Amino acid sequence: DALRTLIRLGSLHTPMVVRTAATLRLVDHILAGARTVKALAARTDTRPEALLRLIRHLVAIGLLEEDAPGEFVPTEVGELLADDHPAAQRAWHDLTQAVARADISFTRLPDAIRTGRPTYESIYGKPFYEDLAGRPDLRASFDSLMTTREDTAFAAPAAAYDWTNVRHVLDVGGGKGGFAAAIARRAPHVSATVLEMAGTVDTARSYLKDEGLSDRVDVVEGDFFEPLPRKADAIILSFVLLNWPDHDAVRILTRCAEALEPGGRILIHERADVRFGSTLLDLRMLVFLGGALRTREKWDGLAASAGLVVEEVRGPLVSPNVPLDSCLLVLAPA
Amino acid sequence: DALRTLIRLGSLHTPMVVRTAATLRLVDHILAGARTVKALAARTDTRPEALLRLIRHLVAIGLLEEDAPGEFVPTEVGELLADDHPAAQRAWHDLTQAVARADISFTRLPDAIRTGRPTYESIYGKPFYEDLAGRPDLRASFDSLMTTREDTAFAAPAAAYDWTNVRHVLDVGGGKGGFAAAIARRAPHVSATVLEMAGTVDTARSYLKDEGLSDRVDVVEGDFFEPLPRKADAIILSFVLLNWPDHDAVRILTRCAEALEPGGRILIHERADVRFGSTLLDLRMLVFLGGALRTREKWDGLAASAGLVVEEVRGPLVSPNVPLDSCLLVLAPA
Ligand SMILES: CC[C@@]1(O)C[C@H](O)c2c(cc3c(c2O)C(=O)c2c(OC)cccc2C3=O)[C@H]1C(=O)OC
Ligand SMILES: CC[C@@]1(O)C[C@H](O)c2c(cc3c(c2O)C(=O)c2c(OC)cccc2C3=O)[C@H]1C(=O)OC
Ligand SMILES: Nc1ncnc2c1ncn2[C@@H]1O[C@H](CSCC[C@H](N)C(=O)O)[C@@H](O)[C@H]1O
Ligand SMILES: Nc1ncnc2c1ncn2[C@@H]1O[C@H](CSCC[C@H](N)C(=O)O)[C@@H](O)[C@H]1O
Repeated sequence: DALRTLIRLGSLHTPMVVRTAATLRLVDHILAGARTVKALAARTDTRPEALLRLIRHLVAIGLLEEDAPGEFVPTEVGELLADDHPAAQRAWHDLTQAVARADISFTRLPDAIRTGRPTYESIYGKPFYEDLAGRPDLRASFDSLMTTREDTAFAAPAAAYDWTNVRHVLDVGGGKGGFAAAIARRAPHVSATVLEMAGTVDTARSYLKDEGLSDRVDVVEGDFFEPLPRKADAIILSFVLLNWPDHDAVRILTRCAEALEPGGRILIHERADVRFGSTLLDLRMLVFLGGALRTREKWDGLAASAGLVVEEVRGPLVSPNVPLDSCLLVLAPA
Repeated sequence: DALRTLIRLGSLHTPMVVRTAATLRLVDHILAGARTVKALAARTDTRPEALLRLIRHLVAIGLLEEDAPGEFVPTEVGELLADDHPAAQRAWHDLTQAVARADISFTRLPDAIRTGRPTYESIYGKPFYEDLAGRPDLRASFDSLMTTREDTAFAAPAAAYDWTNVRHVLDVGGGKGGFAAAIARRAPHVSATVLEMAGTVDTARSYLKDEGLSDRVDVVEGDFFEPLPRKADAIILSFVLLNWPDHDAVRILTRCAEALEPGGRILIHERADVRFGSTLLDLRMLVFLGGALRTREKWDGLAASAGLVVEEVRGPLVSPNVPLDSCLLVLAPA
C-alpha cells in the first residue's frame, strides 16, 4: 500500500509515456481512424512491437482501453490528449514544444536545489529565452502555450480592474497581446502598446490585426530591462516577474516605475504564493529560469526596492468555469 | 477531474522531487535529528530557500508533513525513504545509484519507440553494462539493488524446484550469488558455480564467504556469450534474458544448452509477460538495454531456436509476505 503509493509517485516512466503519446499525436491518429496497432505505427512512424509496449502502459494507467481485440481507444481521460481539446494538454505534453522540452530540466533538480540556479542552460546550451530566440519553432509554440493557461482569454483579469481613468496601457512582455486585446474590448477609450521580443512581436501583430484591434493596440520590439518605449497610465506585468530572480524583477519594476504617468499604476498578474499546481509552477520557474512564485510579504520587499508599494491584491480570479489560479497586484509609487 | 488526473499522470516534477529527496537522504537526515530547514540544508549541502521549495512539493504529495511550524517529518509513506527500510526504495530512487540514473533514459523514450533500440548509450556514452564496467560505484550499487528485488532472498525460487537429482548448479550471470546460496542452504548435497563479470565476482566471493558457503559455491569471472566454464545439471538464468534482444538471448540459451549434463535442465527465473509493475520493468528493459519481458509463446520460439523446449512454467512465486512477481521456466533439450 504505502509501497505502491511511493513507487507510483517516484515513477519516471509514466510521465514520459504520457508525453511520448502526446508527441506522437497517438490519440489524434486513433480518432482520425487508425484502428490497428499497424495503422497507428505507420501514422506515427514507430516500430509496432515497441508501440504496443507503450500502449500497454497507456492502458495500465487508464489513458487507453481495448475495445475489440487489438483495437485501442482513448478513455475519458485520454481524450484530453486530442489536439483540439480546449485544455490544450496535448501541446503542454509535447516534447517538441517549448514547455515539455523545458521540463527535461527537472532531470537535474539536485543541481538546482544545491545552487539555486536553473538547469535549462546546462542541458540545451543557452538560457531559456535565448534558446527560444534561436529556435523559431520553440518561440512560436511557447507563445501559443502561453495563450492556453486560462479559459477566459484574459477576460477575468481585464474585468478585475477599473479602466475609467486610464488612457494608455503598456503591456510589458505581453506575449501575443491577448491581455491588451481583452482590455481594449472591455474599455473602448483605451489605447495600448505591447512590448515584446523578436519573433513574438510578429505573431502579436497578426493576432491584433485579426481581432480588428490594429488601430488600438501597437506592438514594439524591445527589451524591458531598457528604458520603456513610452509612458502609460497602466503598466501590465502578466506572468513576467515570476520568470526572474529578485534583482532582475526589481530592474523590470524600476523601468516600469520610470514610465508611469502621474496617477498611474503597475498591475502584476501572476499566481501568488500562499492550491493545486502551485508547487509545479514554482519549481518550473526554478529549473527553467531561476525565477520563483512570491508571497505578499516578498512582493512588499520587491516593490519597496523599486520605489513602489503594493496598494491592493485582487485575490484569485474567478471564471464561470474552471477557476483562474492567478491574482492581480496593484502597485503605486511609494 | 479528468484534467487533474491527466496533469498528475504527465508530471515530471513529482518523480524528480521524490528522487531528489532520496538522493539527498532527506528523510534519513530528518530522522537523525535535523529538525529545522537550516539544519536539513546544512546536512544536505543545499540552499535553504531552494530546499524549502522542494519540501513544499514533498508536503503536497504526502511524503512529508509539518508537525510544528518549520519542522518537517516523514509521513507513513515518506518513511519508506529511510535508507534502512527493507523495501530499499531510497536506493532505488537515488540518482547517484545505477537504476535511478539509468531511468533518465526514459527522457528519450520517443527515440526508443521509433527505433526499438535503447537510449542509455546516447545519454551516458556507453551501453549499460559497459558503463558499469568503467564505474565501480555504479557496478556496486547495481549489484546491491539486484539483491533487494524480493523479500525471500531467493528462498522462494530455490524452493520451487526439486534438487534431488542435481549435483552441480551453474548460476549464469548470478549476481552476488544469492540464488546459488539459497539452493545450497536448501540442498546440502549440491555444489555450485557463479559466472559473473569483473567487479561483481569479488562481491559475490565476499558474500559467499560471509555466508559460510565458500567451500560449496565457486565464482568464475567470464562472459556468458562464450563457452561456459564447466557443465552442470541445472543452469540458472535469473533476471538475465530480459536484459537482451531475442538474438542475444538465443546465444546465451545456446551456450547453456551446450553445457548441460545429460538429464540436466535450464531454469529461467524471470517476470513473465501476460499485474502491477509489469510495464515498468518491460519499458526499463527497452530503454536501458533493448531487452523485453516475454510471454510463454515468445519463450517457446526462443527455446526452439536454442535447441530447447519449455517443459514447465512454475507460476508467480509465493512468499508469506509481499508476493514475488517472478516465475520459473524449466527448459530441456528439444
Ligand atoms: C494548468 C496551469 C498552467 O497551464 C497555467 C499556469 O499559469 C502556468 C503553467 C505553466 C507555465 C506557466 C504558467 O503560468 C508559466 O507562466 C510559464 C512561464 O511564465 C511566463 C515561463 C515558462 C514556462 C511556464 C509554464 O510552463 C501551467 C501549469 O500547469 O503550472 C502549474
Ligand atoms: C518492485 C519490483 C522491482 O524492485 C523488482 C523487479 O524484478 C525489478 C525491478 C527493477 C529492475 C529489475 C527488476 O527485475 C531488473 O531485473 C533490472 C535488470 O535486470 C537484471 C537490469 C537493469 C535494471 C533492472 C531494474 O531496474 C523493480 C521494479 O520496480 O520493476 C517493476
Ligand atoms: N527582455 C525582455 N524584453 C521583453 N520581453 C521579454 C524579455 N524577456 C522575456 N520576455 C517575454 O516575457 C514573456 C513572459 S510569458 C508571458 C506572456 C504574457 N504576458 C501572458 O501573460 O501570457 C515572454 O513572452 C517573453 O517573450
Ligand atoms: N556477458 C556477461 N557475462 C556474464 N555476466 C553478465 C554478462 N552481461 C551481463 N552480465 C550480468 O548479468 C546480471 C544480470 S542482473 C541479475 C543478477 C542475478 N542473477 C539476480 O537474479 O539478481 C548482472 O549481474 C551482470 O553482471
